[PDB]
Amino acid sequence: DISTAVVVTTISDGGFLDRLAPALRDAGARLIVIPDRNTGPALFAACERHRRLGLDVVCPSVAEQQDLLERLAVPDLIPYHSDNRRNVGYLMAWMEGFDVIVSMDDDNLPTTDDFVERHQVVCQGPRTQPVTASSDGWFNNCALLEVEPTEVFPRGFPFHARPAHAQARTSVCERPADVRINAGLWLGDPDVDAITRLAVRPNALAHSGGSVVLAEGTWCPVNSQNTAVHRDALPAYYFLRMGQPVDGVPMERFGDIFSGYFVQVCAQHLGHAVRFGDPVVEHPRNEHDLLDDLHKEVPAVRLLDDILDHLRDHPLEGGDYLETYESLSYALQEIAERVNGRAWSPDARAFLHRSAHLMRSWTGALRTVAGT
Amino acid sequence: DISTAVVVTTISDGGFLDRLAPALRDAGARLIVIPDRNTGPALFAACERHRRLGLDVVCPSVAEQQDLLERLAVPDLIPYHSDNRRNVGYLMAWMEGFDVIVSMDDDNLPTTDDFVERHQVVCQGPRTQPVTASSDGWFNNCALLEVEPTEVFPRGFPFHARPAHAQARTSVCERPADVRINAGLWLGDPDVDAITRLAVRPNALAHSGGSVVLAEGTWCPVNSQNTAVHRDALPAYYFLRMGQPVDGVPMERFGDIFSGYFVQVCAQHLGHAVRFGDPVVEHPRNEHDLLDDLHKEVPAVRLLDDILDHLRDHPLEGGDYLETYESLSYALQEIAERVNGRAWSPDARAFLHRSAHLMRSWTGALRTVAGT
Amino acid sequence: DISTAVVVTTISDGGFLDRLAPALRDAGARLIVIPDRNTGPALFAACERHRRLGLDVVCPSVAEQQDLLERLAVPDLIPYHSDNRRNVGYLMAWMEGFDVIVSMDDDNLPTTDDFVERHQVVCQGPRTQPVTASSDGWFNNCALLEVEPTEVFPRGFPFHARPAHAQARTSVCERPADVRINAGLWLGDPDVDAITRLAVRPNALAHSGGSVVLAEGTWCPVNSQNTAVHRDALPAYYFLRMGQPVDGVPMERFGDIFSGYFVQVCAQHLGHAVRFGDPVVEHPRNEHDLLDDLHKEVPAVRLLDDILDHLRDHPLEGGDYLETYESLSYALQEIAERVNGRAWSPDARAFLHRSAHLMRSWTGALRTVAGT
Amino acid sequence: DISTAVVVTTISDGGFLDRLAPALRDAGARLIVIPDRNTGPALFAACERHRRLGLDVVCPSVAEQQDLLERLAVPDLIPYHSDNRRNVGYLMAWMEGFDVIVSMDDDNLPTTDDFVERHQVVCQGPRTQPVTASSDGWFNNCALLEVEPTEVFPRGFPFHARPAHAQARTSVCERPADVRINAGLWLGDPDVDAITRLAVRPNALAHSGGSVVLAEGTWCPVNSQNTAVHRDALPAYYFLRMGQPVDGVPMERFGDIFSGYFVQVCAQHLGHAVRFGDPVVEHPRNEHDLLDDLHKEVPAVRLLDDILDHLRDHPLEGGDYLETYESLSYALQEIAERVNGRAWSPDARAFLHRSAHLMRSWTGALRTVAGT
Ligand SMILES: Nc1nc2c(ncn2[C@@H]2O[C@H](COP(=O)(O)OP(=O)(O)O)[C@@H](O)[C@H]2O)c(=O)[nH]1
Ligand SMILES: Nc1nc2c(ncn2[C@@H]2O[C@H](COP(=O)(O)OP(=O)(O)O)[C@@H](O)[C@H]2O)c(=O)[nH]1
Ligand SMILES: Nc1nc2c(ncn2[C@@H]2O[C@H](COP(=O)(O)OP(=O)(O)O)[C@@H](O)[C@H]2O)c(=O)[nH]1
Ligand SMILES: Nc1nc2c(ncn2[C@@H]2O[C@H](COP(=O)(O)OP(=O)(O)O)[C@@H](O)[C@H]2O)c(=O)[nH]1
Ligand SMILES: [Mg+2]
Ligand SMILES: [Mg+2]
Ligand SMILES: [Mg+2]
Ligand SMILES: [Mg+2]
Ligand SMILES: [Mg+2]
Ligand SMILES: [Mg+2]
Ligand SMILES: [Mg+2]
Ligand SMILES: [Mg+2]
Ligand SMILES: [Mg+2]
Ligand SMILES: [Mg+2]
Ligand SMILES: [Mg+2]
Repeated sequence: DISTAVVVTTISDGGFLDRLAPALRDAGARLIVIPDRNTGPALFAACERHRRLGLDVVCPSVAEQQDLLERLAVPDLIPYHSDNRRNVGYLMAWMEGFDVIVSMDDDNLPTTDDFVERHQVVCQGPRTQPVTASSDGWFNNCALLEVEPTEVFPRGFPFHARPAHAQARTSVCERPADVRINAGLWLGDPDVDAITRLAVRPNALAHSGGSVVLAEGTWCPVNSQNTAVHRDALPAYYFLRMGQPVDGVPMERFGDIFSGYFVQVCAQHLGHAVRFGDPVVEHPRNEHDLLDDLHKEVPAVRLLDDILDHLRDHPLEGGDYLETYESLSYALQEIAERVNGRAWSPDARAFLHRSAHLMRSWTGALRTVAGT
Repeated sequence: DISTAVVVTTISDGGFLDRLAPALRDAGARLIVIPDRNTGPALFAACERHRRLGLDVVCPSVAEQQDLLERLAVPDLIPYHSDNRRNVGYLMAWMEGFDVIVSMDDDNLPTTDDFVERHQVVCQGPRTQPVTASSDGWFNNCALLEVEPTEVFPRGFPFHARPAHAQARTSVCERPADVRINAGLWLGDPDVDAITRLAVRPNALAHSGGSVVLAEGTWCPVNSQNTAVHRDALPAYYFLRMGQPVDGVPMERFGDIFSGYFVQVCAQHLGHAVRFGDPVVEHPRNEHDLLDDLHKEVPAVRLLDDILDHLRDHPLEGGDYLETYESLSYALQEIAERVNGRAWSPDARAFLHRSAHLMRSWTGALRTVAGT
Repeated sequence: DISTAVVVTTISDGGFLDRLAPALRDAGARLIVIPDRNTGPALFAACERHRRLGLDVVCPSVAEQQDLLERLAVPDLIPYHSDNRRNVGYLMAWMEGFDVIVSMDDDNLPTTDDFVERHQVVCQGPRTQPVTASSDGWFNNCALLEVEPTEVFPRGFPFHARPAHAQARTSVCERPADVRINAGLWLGDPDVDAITRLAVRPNALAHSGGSVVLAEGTWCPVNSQNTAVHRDALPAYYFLRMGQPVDGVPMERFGDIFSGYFVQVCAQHLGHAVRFGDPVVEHPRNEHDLLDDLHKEVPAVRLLDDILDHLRDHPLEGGDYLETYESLSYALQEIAERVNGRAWSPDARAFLHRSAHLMRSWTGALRTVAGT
Repeated sequence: DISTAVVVTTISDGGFLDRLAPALRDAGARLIVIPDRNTGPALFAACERHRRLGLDVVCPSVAEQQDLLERLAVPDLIPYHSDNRRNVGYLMAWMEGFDVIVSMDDDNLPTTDDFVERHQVVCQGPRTQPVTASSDGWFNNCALLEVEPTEVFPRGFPFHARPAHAQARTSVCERPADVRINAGLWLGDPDVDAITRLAVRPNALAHSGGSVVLAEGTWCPVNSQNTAVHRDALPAYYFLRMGQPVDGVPMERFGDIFSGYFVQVCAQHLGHAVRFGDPVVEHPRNEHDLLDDLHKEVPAVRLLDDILDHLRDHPLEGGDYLETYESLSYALQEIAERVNGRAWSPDARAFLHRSAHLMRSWTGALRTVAGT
């Protein structure tokens, strides 16, 4: 028996419920919708309507949310007017003992009846399994899709590695593997960065390449759009706070890029694995303000390659995801001071130090919950 | 006979002279090299050598240049440590009565023996010829090239027109046209923005499209890397001063994007035309830090769409290029106050205002030369 | 005989109308209150209350305001949510033909029944009279007041001249002078800059020193809080738009520091003079977050010394204030390119260029009224 | 025997040693001079000559310093081109077991022959002695001086407490106290902030009030210009790294305002005390870019009142200065997320988190020297 919770944060009126509730309803999944201060009241009605239609959906008011965060002594941890409020659902689903947490946006739509069943691969045991390795340490999950205009990389894929990646050796081998994170893919508008979207407005047409499980030492970015996490890894799945300036420019839109690398680094350290493939969602093409998305994403892009290079070198400690995550936060602070380059001004260094304190303030709430 | 001056600014040894002298020397072309402060002394030795071998090359000392500018009462117009120093070559070539000024980068190699002769297309006069018009006002000169990975747009091409551009209709009709700007294309690393370079890393394989002369009302960005300008249009070809911050971030790398749009706009006002196609140069793909290029171009890219929209609507006065350019400078200043959007903070608005003054200080310089 | 209009912008209740109204009503002077988008509607009640009670007050809506700025072709010249909207009062007052425009803040209250009559000193015409000069080119109007902790300088006084000022020689000659600006002083909280207020929180106990008329070449900042301008000078009294960044930090609180210097430099070019002294208002200590005031003024303060220096060496052209003001606006554009210092980054020079355009937009609006 | 080491970091020619070497040579004090990347080669000359006349002065090369910082595992702790290098002097003098470290600026000259001896008050122990308490929590050490124009506060004195401070009641009571920090005063140009120096340019003519020892809960800023620290307190005296932006603006010139408060807060936690009074140095008026000093200090000034207020409500832990300092670093991180106010942009909050990490890097290096 696998208890599953889907976490969404929305400032919509609740319409996404209509087409999203079926696959969760028929599967008996709980749906946590996290409203914000800028969430109009229609959302709450839409929930009680769908609860009446058989879906186990809850939707805690901001006042409820803040009460919980206040009792766990993390009152300022999670801002309002942010999709950071994600973290509230992660915490609630974990508090309540769910095995599988599925992180979604309110615009992603499952495309198959077995959406929940497939994300439950993260509840498989360890298995001798085909594992996918790349000579250069990276795997491009968009390679599993038919993408119309031209080949593309996912958002958060490092840039320095892209030119040579196509010449890298990809190998499949049977090894023991214990999947704890399932990153399901997306059709229509795929999770590419604002650079790529602006340059080729790609269209993901089909899921053609199956699924994969990345060998130790092979990484690919994991987003929070269509992603199952096993309850043991949830401590390392903290969605990072955006807004910190790099060279004076505030970063946005990369909170789940850090999180999807962090949970992934921790998992490998603990002998666990990340899977990419089904189930796939439908991500509609939002067509809003691509130049603004670029302006938001550039500060993080200017830092990520260096942060990812330094994480490889850095050995971690811990015997579960909380301890390893805490050790990681200290490593980021050592990296914040060791890294070098034009993007690394005082505010850019300081962004790491603040993020590390917020990561331990998060685990600290998980301990308070657990009496640790 | 038609007299031509190639203008190149550089901070290098002069080794580029070796593969660039042949075409110039055999045509009797003048090569103006603008050295900078951060320019080693090898270059000056390199020129004297090639001069001895027959190439009519000149290499005015920083001290020479600065005396010209003082004597013209524009001592602060042209910054140091910047490829803005092209402008001295432009001025020197104008001052000495050259018919055709070709703007180049020190790293662009001619690929044919009649390089100079082809750029003299700007010296044929008006005639009825095949003219190319687009239903959306834009032409994509990169479509005249076979580009390796996927279709691309040139640097400076507005972003709001890209998605729909493939659906515009293109017509070729016999109209009178007076070509005064010839933007030759590039094999290798084509002139795309940082966004496009990062996303697809395009390779320009061949110039298979022939040449086009853009109808009135159809525009395409014009760069300063492989571009001939008839001396009457030179006064509107001032390479814009970069470094003005947009919302805090200093813009760079777009001096010729504004200059190419400004000389085009003035040309069409005066009933002249821009040609795209041959002669072709090879542009070697030496990238280094693409992410820094991106950080530099984004501030200009955030304003350019709006600047272009207001330029389509803004009627200009003037009978020659100098009159029309000054009228454009005042138009930019009206636009600075009418435009609206998230990117148009006070420092973005003031950018246009200081550019406008710089533009008229340049034309004041040319006026002084011509009044004496 | 002499028509007088007072000009005040306010986001208040209209409460100040209370006690400000007497001195103006008995003198039958027009009071023009310019409300803003962020102003209360209680204000308009106050207005027509007094209009019954005998005071010729007129406080027009944002819409009438915008109607006029539209009919004068300057619909973007005066922003909202900013005391810059004084300028609407200046223009209306000029338009209607008042002889004497008195600029006030809504927290300054006359202290004598002759308030309007003392400000009318500006319609005396040329008459031989005592005139004061300082060998260093500066006069400290605060030395006309008794100030509580120690000696102070008015806001806008150049910092480089402060240490030596006590050793400058002051001299008085009787000579012909035509007073067109009357800058009356302040008791209670004197108009000092944020630096001074923070350091010594001065209190101006009395007006001990009588009045002075400054000789040509002798300057002192003039504010818009208790300052009478003669109709002919009002063209040059345009209140400068704040908000431009200097090194990324936007300036504020100095719109009238520039206008007071600009009207003054124009006046002296035309052979007119500035007076300081009676009538005295009371300015209540409303010290509201002095550190914020400091953070706002510092950008402007880092430029002003250099601006005043270059203004001394820049001779102007014009036969009236409009012409001279426009000549000034162009001098500033030269100065913006000639000056040097660490504060003179690209956005700080662009401040001068956008301001010059805004000043010529203001004179263009008045030309429109007059038929140039 | 009481061993004393004076620490100075300089970029000067070494001329200051003429007027400093006597009072220290006479006392057999060691003088540690920390040069920087940008220190002339003359300064090394000066040191060698001054040792030839008996001054035990040492001037370690930047290569020498960097070897020690690498061996302590802190190669990146202390930047170059910064008076932060002070810290190297503290570390060297603490390593060598000096009882008393006297932190100086290279332009602070002793006015008495008992300079060293007087600073040795820090090495007498606890005893019952006159102890000064203030009803408001603050003591203005400049009140011990005769100041020429008017009353002033020292650099780093909170701004909210200044208006009401003259109304505070001060008492002197016999109480046990243990003086571990001695802040000697300054004649000539007192240690004022840029605000004050610009406003009134104070001249400190005499030391008239004797010396005081502050009761628990009464604070006053302590600078690093003329300040003796006992051995045990040096771990808490790390001179804080400047350069972090507050709302885009880099803070500077306040490294010792923080250190002076951090050491003071640790001292009182440990039941130790701060002294103000003799001995006195002459601080010659330097007069250099005061508007730049102001631009540099304002960002720190915008945060300091809030930090101090939060420090009063934050209980610490530790049984020595290392432990108490590390405890303080963690309290700053909590404060960084609790404080509220306009200046508290993300970069300003992250400023505290990066500082705390550098504080713990500094204590870590001290622990490595001690094997603890
Ligand atoms: N709590 C909260 N959620 C938000 C906010 N803004 C966006 N979201 C949620 O974020 C998710 C998708 O965000 P979006 O901005 O549409 O990014 P895009 O699809 O990658 O371009 C959806 O679940 C939205 O409801 C906000 O201010 N507060
Ligand atoms: N005067 C001057 N020229 C420069 C400077 N930096 C680069 N250049 C020249 O600028 C032109 C192209 O520069 P590059 O950085 O190679 O960019 P790319 O045009 O995008 O390939 C070449 O002619 C260089 O010689 C500089 O600081 N001063
Ligand atoms: N129209 C308008 N007037 C304002 C605004 N803010 C302040 N004022 C006016 O500013 C005047 C007083 O100046 P203030 O900036 O408040 O402080 P002070 O310069 O230190 O005296 C009053 O007459 C207010 O009505 C605003 O947003 N819009
Ligand atoms: N190592 C180092 N020391 C510096 C630097 N700039 C100033 N100092 C030292 O700082 C001390 C005081 O410097 P000063 O410029 O006089 O600042 P002020 O007294 O606060 O106005 C002197 O001993 C200088 O030698 C620097 O870049 N590197
Ligand atoms: Mg989405
Ligand atoms: Mg598993
Ligand atoms: Mg993720
Ligand atoms: Mg190049
Ligand atoms: Mg032609
Ligand atoms: Mg050009
Ligand atoms: Mg006020
Ligand atoms: Mg008169
Ligand atoms: Mg004024
Ligand atoms: Mg000094
Ligand atoms: Mg100190």
